[PDB]
Amino acid sequence: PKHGKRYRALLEKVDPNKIYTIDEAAHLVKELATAKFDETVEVHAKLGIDPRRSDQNVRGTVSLPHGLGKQVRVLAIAKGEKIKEAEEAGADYVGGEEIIQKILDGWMDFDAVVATPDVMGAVGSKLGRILGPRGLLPNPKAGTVGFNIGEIIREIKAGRIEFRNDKTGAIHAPVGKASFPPEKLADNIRAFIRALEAHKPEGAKGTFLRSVYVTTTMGPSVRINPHS
RNA sequence: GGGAGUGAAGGAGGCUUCGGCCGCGAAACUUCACUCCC
Ligand SMILES: [K+]
Repeated sequence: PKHGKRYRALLEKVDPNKIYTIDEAAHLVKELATAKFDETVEVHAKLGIDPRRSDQNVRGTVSLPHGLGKQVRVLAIAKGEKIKEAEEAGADYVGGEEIIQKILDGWMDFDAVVATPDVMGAVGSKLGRILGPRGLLPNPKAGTVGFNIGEIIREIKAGRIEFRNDKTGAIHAPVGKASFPPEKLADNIRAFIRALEAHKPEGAKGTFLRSVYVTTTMGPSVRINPHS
């Protein structure tokens, strides 16, 4: 694909035949994140599973040791004293079904959204099609839906991430910012990798982490050894 | 070796001959995968 000079340059910096260590990679990050903003670091792993087999779906969440160095605007749809509990946990905008029409008018000033199970009827059906493209819709297996809404909200704002393999058997997640210190990123990179392994399916066949990579928003990639 | 599509992820910037072009919509761009084609 037609690349820019900025990127053609980044290519000369990494060796595609070399399997870098989690730490070597963590040091390249700075030298690759040359876009005109604080690029995000990410890890991509091709998983030894059968995406078609519902029970071999790698899906979960995990807390990162050094956050995502990113501010997360969480919205909280709720019912009862739960509202008070959400406001307490630290959500940016708390509310009830009313939020539903507010969003149907064009309000998308949030990054995340959580909700108590008892509002999901209205939230599910109504906000379903408008929130669906951005992957904003609250879900139980996503960790976005729970009565312990303050704990869920507390967690997100602390740099907790989600991860679900895609239909091709690959899984991806952000693990920090290019501004992070080399080793902080590394702690974060091992964290996510360990999260994946603790979610290896029972009937999963063969080598689980077939490959694992490190990259930034606009830079190239470097294959790493998951156990470094 | 190159041209593309599809999925997921990251993403508010990306490219430029400096004329502007593209993107902040799912959409630019980039990554890992699933295919098509030359
Ligand atoms: K990328």
